[PDB]
Amino acid sequence: MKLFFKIKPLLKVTRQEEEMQAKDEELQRTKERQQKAEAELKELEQKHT
Amino acid sequence: MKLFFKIKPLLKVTRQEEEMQAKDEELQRTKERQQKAEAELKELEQKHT
Repeated sequence: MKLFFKIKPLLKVTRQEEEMQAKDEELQRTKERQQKAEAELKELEQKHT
Repeated sequence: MKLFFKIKPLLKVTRQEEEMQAKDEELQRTKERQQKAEAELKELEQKHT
């Protein structure tokens, strides 16, 4: 029982995300990445010009 | 370190997102867009060089 105890925390979240939530989080991350990429691209284009 | 950098984002993120049916679709679209952006950026960088 002590074991379960120290261990009980490392557990989750992944399941919950899948049920939801996980997809939403992933989407958000992707969006952020895309935005960053776009910004970088714009900068690169300017530099190239 | 650059590697970790481009990569640091993909981390968390999914399966749930993909499933979401609407969410999943959105995620897929976002991913595609991101990929395209990345390709464009790479091309731009090469041109700049």
